[PDB]
Amino acid sequence: CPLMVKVLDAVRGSPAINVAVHVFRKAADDTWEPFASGKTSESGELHGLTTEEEFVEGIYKVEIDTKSYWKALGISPFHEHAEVVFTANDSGPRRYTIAALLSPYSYSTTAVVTN
Amino acid sequence: CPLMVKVLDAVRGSPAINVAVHVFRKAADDTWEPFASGKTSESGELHGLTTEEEFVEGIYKVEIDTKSYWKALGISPFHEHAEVVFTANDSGPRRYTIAALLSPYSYSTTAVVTN
Amino acid sequence: CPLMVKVLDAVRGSPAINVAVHVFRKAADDTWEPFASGKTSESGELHGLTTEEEFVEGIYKVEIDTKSYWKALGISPFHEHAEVVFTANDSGPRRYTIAALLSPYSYSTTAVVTN
Amino acid sequence: CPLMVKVLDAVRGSPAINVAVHVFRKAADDTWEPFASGKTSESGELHGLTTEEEFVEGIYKVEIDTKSYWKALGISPFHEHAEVVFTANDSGPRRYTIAALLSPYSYSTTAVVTN
Ligand SMILES: CCc1oc2ccccc2c1C(=O)c1cc(Br)c(O)c(Br)c1
Ligand SMILES: CCc1oc2ccccc2c1C(=O)c1cc(Br)c(O)c(Br)c1
Repeated sequence: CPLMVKVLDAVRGSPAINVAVHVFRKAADDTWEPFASGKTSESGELHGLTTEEEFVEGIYKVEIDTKSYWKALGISPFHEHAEVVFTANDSGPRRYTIAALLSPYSYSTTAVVTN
Repeated sequence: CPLMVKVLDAVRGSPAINVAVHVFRKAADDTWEPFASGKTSESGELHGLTTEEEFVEGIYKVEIDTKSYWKALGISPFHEHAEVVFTANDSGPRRYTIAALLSPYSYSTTAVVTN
Repeated sequence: CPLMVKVLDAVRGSPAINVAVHVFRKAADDTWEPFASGKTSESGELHGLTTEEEFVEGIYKVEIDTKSYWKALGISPFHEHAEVVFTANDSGPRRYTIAALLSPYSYSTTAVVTN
Repeated sequence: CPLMVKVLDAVRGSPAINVAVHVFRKAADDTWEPFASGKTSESGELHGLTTEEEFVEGIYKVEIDTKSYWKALGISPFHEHAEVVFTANDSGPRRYTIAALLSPYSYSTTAVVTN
């Protein structure tokens, strides 16, 4: 709801299905603590990672496990994963879509922030 | 010198070699007239398309023959070609690099304008 | 329904709203004939361009009017527009999403093809 | 020589100049140890990060300080930084270029691996 992840495959022209996504939040002791995780659906989307109540101000890292995605397709990719690090909700609650477009040696990521 | 084209391959993580590139300039009657062409080098670059004397202000189209590139690699592509259409202006910087990053179902293009 | 266009703004992190989109289909006389047009919604999406009945096999060009989008925002962009040229429905009907991500000197486009 | 970083600006259509770049190598205990760093040149490039002798197989992280880059331009950014994580392998080609294309709410990264 407040945080959604969408992943596309630039080789097949398709949603990237069953991609593992791990979200971390930076803690007071400046360490990365686990916040939420899931896998993308048949539409390439991952909903329900968190709630408005739990998604407080902070620095978040969305790690998209691109290497295991490509390896499951029989491809040896370049990157270990795609990491998206950003401050969230510093100006009040927002809704964030973190999108990634994947190729074996390249990826792009963008944020769509609304409300 | 005033206009360079660089093409990269996001699947192989390499320069895109031997890619045909056609440049057109818009004529008075809204027709695309051929201006310059070539094939990318082993570095993925196409130099020597034009000269300062010939590269006047105008609307230019750079067509990158991506479909034939992917077919030569045995890879099934989406686009017929990649087309980059832009106005060249003399008050902005006067070296133009048109770069493209290719995947089978996606491409990105950027302009690097210097000096 | 069979053809959707989605446009995002990489500067604001938002849908690109009210972007003009023109679709052409290559005719027998190898000319570009108008096929459909519209403008993106508040979600950055353009639905209803065509129907299954009208969206026959062919070579299509989706022209996204990026220059007028940026100029309306007070920015002088590099490109005249973004052009996406592809063969559609050659293996039977498909559903096509043509997506574009816009910056003043760069754009990316990808195709999501389903069914 | 074996590792180069290049950073481009998609808003201005220019090299991204004076961008801080930090490279880390994964240690035995899963900690990121500092490996090399620098700032991009006027061409947007960072050369001389390492030598062939020092750049052994391993997992590397390239952190590009995009937030400070956008702040210096008076532009409001989304990401804290851009992070590129990859394994270097000796049997693949042995020159690595890590390239990044930056917008305020989006970035793309690709690897160009040659020789
Ligand atoms: C080796 C990578 C690279 O080499 C260059 C040489 C001259 C000018 C630009 C570049 C360049 C980048 O443009 C680049 C990075 C990404 Br990510 C792209 O999606 C596109 Br398109 C271009
Ligand atoms: C909200 C982001 C989003 O919305 C979609 C709706 C339908 C199909 C694809 C997408 C999509 C993408 O992941 C996307 C991501 C990047 Br990065 C791009 O450069 C481009 Br272009 C598209």
